[PDB]
Amino acid sequence: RPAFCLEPPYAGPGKARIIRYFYNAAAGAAQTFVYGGVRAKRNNFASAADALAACA
Repeated sequence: RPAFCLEPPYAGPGKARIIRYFYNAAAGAAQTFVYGGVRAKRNNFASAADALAACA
């Protein structure tokens, strides 16, 4: 699986509040976080299914 699957979720500096998914490798599962809308990192998906397609 890609190494970015091991990154923590990055909310970033932005003022948006957008529900996104990340793969929580410690939990072995997709989870939600709130993304600020700017400067997304790779562990940042539209849906739980997308996070698993990349990281399962």
